[PDB]
Amino acid sequence: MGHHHHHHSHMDKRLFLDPDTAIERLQRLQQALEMGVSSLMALVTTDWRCYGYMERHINEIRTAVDKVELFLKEYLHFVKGAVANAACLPELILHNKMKRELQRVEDSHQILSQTSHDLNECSWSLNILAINKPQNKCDDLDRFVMVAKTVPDDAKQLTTTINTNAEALFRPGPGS
Repeated sequence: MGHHHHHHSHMDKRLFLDPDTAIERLQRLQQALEMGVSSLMALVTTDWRCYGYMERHINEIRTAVDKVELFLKEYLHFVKGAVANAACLPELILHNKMKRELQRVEDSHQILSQTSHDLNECSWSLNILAINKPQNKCDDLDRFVMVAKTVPDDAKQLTTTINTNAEALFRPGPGS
């Protein structure tokens, strides 16, 4: 019950820590991601049709984008390590289940980066973002928003899966 001793493992292509400890670690990342997404939601409280409002948040929205990408990247950095340990399981079945759901979280992260990077190459010019055309299915700016706000839910799938099978993924040693 509640034992922490994460040491010796430091730059492995994986992560060895207590099953109890791994749960809180992943929980903190889940909430941290939601805080980053919330930051974006606070800045995006209306449609882009409002140049006046958008221009007054054009700088800080970039940081929020960076936050969503940041927490999501650090989240992947952790869960990928867990999936690495899942490869040491006798069944291996869990390893397939925990990765398939993860492929949605990565699928979001990649398109998020593609849009963010492209907007950055557009120098975040208000002419392209705030003065954007009403008819645009290639609305990468808005796509980032709708996807970023679903990421915490799709990630929550992995969060719960790993946490519930934590005792199977992470073995702290025999206890007789």
